[PDB]
Amino acid sequence: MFKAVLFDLDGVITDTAEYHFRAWKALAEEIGINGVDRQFNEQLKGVSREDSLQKILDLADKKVSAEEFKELAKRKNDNYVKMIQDVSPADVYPGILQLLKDLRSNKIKIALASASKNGPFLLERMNLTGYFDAIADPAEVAASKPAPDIFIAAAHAVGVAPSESIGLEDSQAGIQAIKDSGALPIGVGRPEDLGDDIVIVPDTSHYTLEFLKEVWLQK
Ligand code: ALF
Ligand SMILES: [Mg+2]
Repeated sequence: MFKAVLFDLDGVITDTAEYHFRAWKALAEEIGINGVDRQFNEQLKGVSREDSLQKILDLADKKVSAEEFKELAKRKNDNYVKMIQDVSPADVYPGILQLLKDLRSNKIKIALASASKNGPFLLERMNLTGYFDAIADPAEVAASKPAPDIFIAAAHAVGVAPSESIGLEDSQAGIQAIKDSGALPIGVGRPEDLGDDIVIVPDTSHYTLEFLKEVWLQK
């Protein structure tokens, strides 16, 4: 049986994406750039903060110094951090708390394998800290998803090899990272985004211990 489950955070445990969207809206409003709506936000999907900022400046063909650029990125992050103070246990996705409990009671290791710089904070706000054996620090990995570094770090932190683990992800790039770590991926979302060579569930309520066992055995 698998010995560990390696969890991505956004789109698996909870959604941060709305707070991000709203942080950018506020920044855009503050600096007087029209066009930062939900539709435009699609183009900020898994895009870095600096690249996202660039797309926003591009809406008004605005040019800035390196220092102004840096300051604007900082302000968006300040907004974001402010907005996430109200994350609560009610923002835990469906199925996830029960999975954590079942994994822990079956002595299966639990690790966070997220690029969120606010991982420990958000887990604490959702009252989930006690279930985690480890959080792989994204500041300490050389390369982000689709590189496997973060999943490898996560597995190692709980005393296992990636090959003894399941990885849970909502992004193609994350799925690819899990593959390359040697862990077994189970995606959540649709095959359009994720690929169709891996097991995928439609939402997180399908992530149960029973289902993960099913998948592990058939592999
Ligand atoms: F929290 Al993620 F890819 F969604 F690191
Ligand atoms: Mg994700």
